[PDB]
Amino acid sequence: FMPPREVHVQVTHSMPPQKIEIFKSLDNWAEENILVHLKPVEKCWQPQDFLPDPASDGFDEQVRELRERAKEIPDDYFVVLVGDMITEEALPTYQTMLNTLDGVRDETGASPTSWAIWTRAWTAEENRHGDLLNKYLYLSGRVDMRQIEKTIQYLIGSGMDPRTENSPYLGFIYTSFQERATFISHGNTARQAKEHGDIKLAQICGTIAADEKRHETAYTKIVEKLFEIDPDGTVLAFADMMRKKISMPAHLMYDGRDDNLFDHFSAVAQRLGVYTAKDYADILEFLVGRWKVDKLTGLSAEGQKAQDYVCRLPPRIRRLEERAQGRAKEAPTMPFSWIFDRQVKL
Amino acid sequence: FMPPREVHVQVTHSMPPQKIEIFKSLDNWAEENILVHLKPVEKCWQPQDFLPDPASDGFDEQVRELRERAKEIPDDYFVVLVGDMITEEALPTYQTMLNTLDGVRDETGASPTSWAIWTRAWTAEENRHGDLLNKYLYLSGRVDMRQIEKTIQYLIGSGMDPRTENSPYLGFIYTSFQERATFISHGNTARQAKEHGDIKLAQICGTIAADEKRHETAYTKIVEKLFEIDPDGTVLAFADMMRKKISMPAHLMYDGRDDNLFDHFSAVAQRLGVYTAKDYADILEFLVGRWKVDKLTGLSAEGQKAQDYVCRLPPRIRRLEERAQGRAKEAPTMPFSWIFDRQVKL
Ligand SMILES: [Fe+3]
Ligand SMILES: [Fe+3]
Ligand SMILES: [Fe+3]
Ligand SMILES: [Fe+3]
Repeated sequence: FMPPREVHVQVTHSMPPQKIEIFKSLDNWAEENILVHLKPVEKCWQPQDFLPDPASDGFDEQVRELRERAKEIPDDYFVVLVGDMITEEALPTYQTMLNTLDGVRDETGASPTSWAIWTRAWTAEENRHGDLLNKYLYLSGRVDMRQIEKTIQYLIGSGMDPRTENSPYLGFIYTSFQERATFISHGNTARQAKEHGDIKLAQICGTIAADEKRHETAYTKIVEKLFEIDPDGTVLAFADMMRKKISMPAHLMYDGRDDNLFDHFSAVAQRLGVYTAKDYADILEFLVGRWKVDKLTGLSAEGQKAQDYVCRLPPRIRRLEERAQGRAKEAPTMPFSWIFDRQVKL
Repeated sequence: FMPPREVHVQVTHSMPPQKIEIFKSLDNWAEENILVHLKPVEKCWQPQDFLPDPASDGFDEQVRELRERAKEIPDDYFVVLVGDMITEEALPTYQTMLNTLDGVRDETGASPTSWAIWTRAWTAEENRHGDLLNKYLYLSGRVDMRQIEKTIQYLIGSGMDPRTENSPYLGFIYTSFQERATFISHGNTARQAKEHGDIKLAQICGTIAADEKRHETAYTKIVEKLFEIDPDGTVLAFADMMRKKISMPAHLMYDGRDDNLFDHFSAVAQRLGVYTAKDYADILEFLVGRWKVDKLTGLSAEGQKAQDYVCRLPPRIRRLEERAQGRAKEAPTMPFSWIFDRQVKL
């Protein structure tokens, strides 16, 4: 019962240690530009806002209506929803991620630096995403919570190496990409629910998506400033991450049965148009235009090579990674322990 | 709406940086002695084992029996249970905690060192504690989930400084203490539930308690070996933590209404005999005998002073911190947002 492992060599602290000073200098700047993208706790939605209310007389009927609706939502979509929920639930790993980063790490667990305040508060916001989807999937009766909980335990135990090498450059590019990815992901399931006429479930996915849009805005703004101060290193960091390919946070998924669980879950999300290879290319393309990589000047030869590589990649990937004649048609049906080994098309 | 902050100066990296080598050397030893205290994932219980089963025909009646029982469990006890659950849910902070420690930190998020494997797997085990208590409290109808979720968001945002100063010495003493504390805590609520005749809730707290006992065993064994290799530094580290006083992980608790929420929750736990000042002294006394501090020899003058201080403290605290004539009697009743501002004796 061995979960999959990272296949790449672990590289640590690739950012020159003096460049830490940059992020220490940017402390006040982060307070003024990044922290403002967090919603104050009093103003935030909570999972309870979107679930049957167990302290109301309407509890039983609300749970019943939730379940009646869940019967008309196909297994395909539950697999995706479950995979999205499990990814959210591995949260501890993601706080650890941010806290591996050299200039921005929380050194005590309650550090008053803007970066540490961001990290803690961002985590606190993400925590509600798992909570809400958890209780929704639980109440639905459509999924195998024991197997899902098992997957979650494996996933936190496996952790993840995003290949950011303790560099806030690589790291903040990585989270920029991921935040947009989950925005699209959750946004698509929201839109699809709004179409089976499940408004309450659309509200669940929509509210989570809107959190992710704020996070994306914040992280792209950090990288924006890194392109301002250090155009060379940031382009070289952007390019590095592209060459490696952005590996997803939950790629070591394992449920004790399926040795390729991430690929299989991803295939369903692909087929349903929740999150696709096309989406991957669209995100890279968006970040190129967002950070105005095309518009950068005064770069090193190595920087120019990196700049050119980044701008070329999305149309290249949009091609190279389009020819899914194999994946779309032939695709077999396979059991997912997350739904009691009921089967869905891959 | 400001949550409480840490009142003490943040001190970082007080362990001499060469002493990191000790923990790197102990990698194989940790694999052989510490890692063995983790239960393999297939063998672990999951929250679903202890909750109404939403994929069975018995769901509705199981949820109903849970709620009928919960009506007979007093508000006092729910306040404590809720505070215990919130403490568990702040989990990300505690993984961050372990990953501040100099010789034992996970440098990538998926490091194959024994320490990093411990940290990830321990986290994965703790994650089920919050999950289980969350869904239990949610289904009960007895508590205000929105205000609880709010408190959790503040708590993760606030984080915590356990004053371990990046030292695995201070840190592994700290977790040894906390693990025992939660064992007693969850164990006492188990025992009390077994007495209102709520066997299913007793099972919930009991299974969590039993996890904590394994964690305590593992952490006391690490400190045991630190006393073997470095008797001087370990006694100086033990004494340092005692002088500071062990501050609890959830001490910055805030729900947007009560500026002394931890004190108030703690008072209820004290009054109910769930976790007391006497428990605090008993734990220190246990760890003194467990690590055989009395039996240590060949120490520095500074070491001897620290050794003597540690042995003296528990009887001293058992006295000094017994005279709770004020707390026991006079104690007022106060609202807790966690139970819709219904009131309980402090
Ligand atoms: Fe999220
Ligand atoms: Fe996000
Ligand atoms: Fe726990
Ligand atoms: Fe524990």
